[PDB]
Amino acid sequence: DVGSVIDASLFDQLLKHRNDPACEGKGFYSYNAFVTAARSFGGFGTTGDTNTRKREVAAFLAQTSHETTGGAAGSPDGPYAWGYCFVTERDKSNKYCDPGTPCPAGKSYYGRGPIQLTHNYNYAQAGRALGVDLINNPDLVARDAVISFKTAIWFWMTPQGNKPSCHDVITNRWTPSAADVAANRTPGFGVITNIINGGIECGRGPSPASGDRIGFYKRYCDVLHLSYGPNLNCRDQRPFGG
Repeated sequence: DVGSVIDASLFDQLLKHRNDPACEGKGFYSYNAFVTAARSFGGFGTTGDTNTRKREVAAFLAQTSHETTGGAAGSPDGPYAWGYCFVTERDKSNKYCDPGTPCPAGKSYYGRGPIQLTHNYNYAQAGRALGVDLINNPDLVARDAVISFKTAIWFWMTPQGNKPSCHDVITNRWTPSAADVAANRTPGFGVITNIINGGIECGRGPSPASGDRIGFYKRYCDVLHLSYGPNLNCRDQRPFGG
């Protein structure tokens, strides 16, 4: 059980401003919803020694905190105490319907949830894996908290083509290929950022978005009493297309 790694108090300590009236959630991102969703995925937060399990939870929460951050320089308790502030993308004018997948009348596929799931084809994939109709009910990702967390954890646990799962990277189960070694994709937090949004954030030098993900990771590691580990950035990694 992932609940043995992170209890309700730690969860609240890490995500201390999620329920702020200045945040969108207003009680959406609950600990109960998190642990309920986590139980659906064997291996999540229960793989390896205790520190690896804690590290998986810290890395997952760091990446997702960045995707939903309401933090800034000067925010109370700093920028890294404002994860999980938002549920939906601010701009809701873009439907994000790609031509090959259905796009039902009156449905939009803008970012929703911890991993800010976007595009009709991604909703279709997540939907099929979770056994829920997300193409016709994309709003569930912003209304059903258990499904919301499930979409994020599903993404975290899922390998795709040349990309390993974030889960395998953080638990040292991923063995980079010669192509990865050549692209400087060394196992660590940076590779996870690369899997999530490397096309924009990696291989072009410093990225403030990448720096925000790292800031959350460091704070979470400090609270969970974990050392940071190597390869936190991806400044020199070629985005997944190696």
